[PDB]
Amino acid sequence: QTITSLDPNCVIVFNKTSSANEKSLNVEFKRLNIHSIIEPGHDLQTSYAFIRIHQDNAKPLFSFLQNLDFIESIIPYHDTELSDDLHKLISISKSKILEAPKQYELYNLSNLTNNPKQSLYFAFLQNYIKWLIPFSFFGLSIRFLSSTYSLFAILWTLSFTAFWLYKYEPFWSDRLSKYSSFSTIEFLVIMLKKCCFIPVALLFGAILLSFQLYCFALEIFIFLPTILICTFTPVLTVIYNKYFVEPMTKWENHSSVVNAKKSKEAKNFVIIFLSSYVPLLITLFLYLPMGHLLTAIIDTKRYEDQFFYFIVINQLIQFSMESEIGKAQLSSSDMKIWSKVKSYQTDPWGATFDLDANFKKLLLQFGYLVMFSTIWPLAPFICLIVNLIVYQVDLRKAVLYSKPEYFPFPIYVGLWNSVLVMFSILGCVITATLTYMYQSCPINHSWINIVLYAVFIEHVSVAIFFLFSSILKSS
Amino acid sequence: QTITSLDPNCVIVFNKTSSANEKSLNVEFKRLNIHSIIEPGHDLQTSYAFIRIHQDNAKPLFSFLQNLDFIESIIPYHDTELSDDLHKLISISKSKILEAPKQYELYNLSNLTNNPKQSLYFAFLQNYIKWLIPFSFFGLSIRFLSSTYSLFAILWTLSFTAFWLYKYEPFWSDRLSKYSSFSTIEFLVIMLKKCCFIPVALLFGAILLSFQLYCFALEIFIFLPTILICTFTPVLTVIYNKYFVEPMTKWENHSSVVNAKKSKEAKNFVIIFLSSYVPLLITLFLYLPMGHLLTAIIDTKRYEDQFFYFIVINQLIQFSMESEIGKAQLSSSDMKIWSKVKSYQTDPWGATFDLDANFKKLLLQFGYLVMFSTIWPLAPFICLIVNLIVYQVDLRKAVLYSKPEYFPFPIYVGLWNSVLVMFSILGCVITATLTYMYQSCPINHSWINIVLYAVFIEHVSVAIFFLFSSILKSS
Repeated sequence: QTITSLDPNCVIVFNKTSSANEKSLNVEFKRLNIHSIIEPGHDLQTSYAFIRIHQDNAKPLFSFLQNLDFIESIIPYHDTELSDDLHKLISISKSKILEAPKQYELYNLSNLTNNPKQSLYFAFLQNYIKWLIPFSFFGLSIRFLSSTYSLFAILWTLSFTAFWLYKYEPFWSDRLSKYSSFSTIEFLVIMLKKCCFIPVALLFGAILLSFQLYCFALEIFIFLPTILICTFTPVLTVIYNKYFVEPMTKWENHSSVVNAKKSKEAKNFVIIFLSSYVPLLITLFLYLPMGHLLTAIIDTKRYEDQFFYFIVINQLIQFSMESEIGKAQLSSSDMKIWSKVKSYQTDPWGATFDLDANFKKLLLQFGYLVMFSTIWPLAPFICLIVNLIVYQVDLRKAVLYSKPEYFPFPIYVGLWNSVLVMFSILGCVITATLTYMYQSCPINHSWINIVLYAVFIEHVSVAIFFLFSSILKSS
Repeated sequence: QTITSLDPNCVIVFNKTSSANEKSLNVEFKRLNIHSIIEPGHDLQTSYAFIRIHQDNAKPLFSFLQNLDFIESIIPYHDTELSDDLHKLISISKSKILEAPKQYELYNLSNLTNNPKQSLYFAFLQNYIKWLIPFSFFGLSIRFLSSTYSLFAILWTLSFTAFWLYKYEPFWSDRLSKYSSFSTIEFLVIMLKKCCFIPVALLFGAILLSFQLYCFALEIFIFLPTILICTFTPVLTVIYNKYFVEPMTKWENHSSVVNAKKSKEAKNFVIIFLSSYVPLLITLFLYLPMGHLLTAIIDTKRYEDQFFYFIVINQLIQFSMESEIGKAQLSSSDMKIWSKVKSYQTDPWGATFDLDANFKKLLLQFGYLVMFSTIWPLAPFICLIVNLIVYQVDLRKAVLYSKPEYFPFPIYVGLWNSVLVMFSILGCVITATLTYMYQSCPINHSWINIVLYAVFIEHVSVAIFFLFSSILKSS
């Protein structure tokens, strides 16, 4: 009997440090009902115990493991049959990627893996690409042919938010929670600590807000520092939130682990939002008026290069996100399976795709699109190209390399939804204000008129969104 | 066998116009399992058919009734035992009404009647009185002793709104929907017309906004016109909503009746909201600044009398809201029961209490209190007295005279919440602006400073309300 001949539909990996305890006895005297194999793992402190599973012996095998409390992780392995279907699906998607992804392809993927988190994110990306085709087409038309553009951006942004929040997401949430199969991730008072993070986030947020400005002037005074400042700042936020964010989560010690991580990404979001949007809004509104304010030689690069520095940081997040064999006499097929399990545990790409992380780059991109479309008409087309190429790469990495986290058969968005609504409103007001100021630019109205206009647009844009939300809720 | 000897736990009143058809044959050959009596009703086209009911014969009798589709209404009558229990509860409540109403009395009433609507409204009123005690105490203290009052008003308003919306309302809704007993009320494209109501509501809204102003000057030019205008304006709004609101409701022809009623009360709320608040804010913001604007002799009555006119209208709504015997040889108790049923069918006080109407009067009082507390410190105490007396009167009228709408045993808020939230936010902003304007009054700052301060207060109040909502939802 070989590893492949067993054809494991389930993988159990348990610590080998308890060799004196020899936990392998526990997994074998309960093995009397279904066959299993054992073979030492990647390192000297782990071992791989592949076992075949079915709906009949669904409950008891996991119930014993839960009480054992020494299994390091559970891997719902794809066998040859499922993997062949996944290969066929990816080969179909690879052909003629120019066409927009279709819902039948989405349905086939959701049925194959029955993974709620994969289906939810992939639904959003296909919807975003589909709705980005018309808006980018208008952006192409306005540039070639040449106030109408501003209103289209306003209506499209609110319509996309309204449709996703209340028309498509509820259907997908019900479909994914209807499966609600065994989740190996979940298996195996907040008023005080959460409030204290806002001031320290503001404290550090203004530090790198000024730090980016100070280092920006360094390049003017001096091409190499361009890379340095766009690599040191992401390091600075990574080192800062490692010594701050996870301490706050630890000392808040919430019972549930699923919502503890969602608080971590909320804290990680406020820093990046303050360090990637507020500088953009400040620079855009203070480029021209500062000249008539008699600053302190005035140059175009204080905003062109500043824009370049901030946008390239987001594409750096995009770029970053994108003996044993001989002893066991493993055949070629077996060695492929063993290396697959090792890649699931150690290789970063073999890890489960972080739903919060992947949604983060799509949401941050959505903010940049809406809140800077009015100044760059060709921006939507650039986003559509990036989204199409990021769809195929994320699809491939999620079905062929990403760690599966839901079993074929049952065994007994959240913050980002509110972020998208906040982004849509903020993008709406910043779009109208730019149209009301830059259309006749260096400011033709005093600051009282701009602020009053912004408030009026903010309230009406809030009103229009509820009107859209009510209409979709009725159906 | 007399009427009282039957002791009806259920009353069926059916149309007597079909005397040739004589539906009484149906109600008597479906009477084969439980005893019943028949006796002619108040008028020549109605008849009263009292019947005893129990959990055993619960479904089929009502199924046959709804099949007949000629019963005019269904009355879940209170027998002698239930009426005695209600009398005892009311007698207990009447003793020492000075004390704040207690939750055990509320629980006893809710268990006695099992009426979700009565329980919900009475819970809201008791909570309002309990939360109104401390604010009125602070008002009395600030009046006797002499910014702190403004901040206390803001915090109290937001805290009460959050607590009622997310701490007590869910529990009461769950408790009332757990009963969800037989509701005789329910027994027996939307954007099209509803959006068109706003412009016509604004069209008339400015008409009586100016009409109240124009008639106000008539009194100055001239005591009787006070009563004349304060009675003509409600008549005008009533006739306008009779000739406008119900046509829109009919031509929207929504399937359900409960949401048709809620939309009707929503339409009636917009007119009264505008005509009862918009003049108040306009006068409160324009009584002093108009003098330095060189109007057209200035007096105090242009604001004092206007305030009296607008306040007295609400108290007019409060004031308004607060042969057969011989032929059948009815006994004294039989005649009492028959007259009770007649008062249920015809007497206005015998009709079901309108949840929307009473909630509307309470919400208008809350809005007035929150939006004009800062200028009249003793307003909360008058509000508390009025709420206590109206609580007593409403409790008596609901438990002794109001038409029951829920059977003892099962047989198989909405808009006002958002209204309360909006009223709380508006009261917060108006109180803060009044505190920022009147503390050094005739205006020490330009309109831009006032508008910016108002916008900032509105945003921070929305933030504080959301914070309170999140804390309350956490538990």
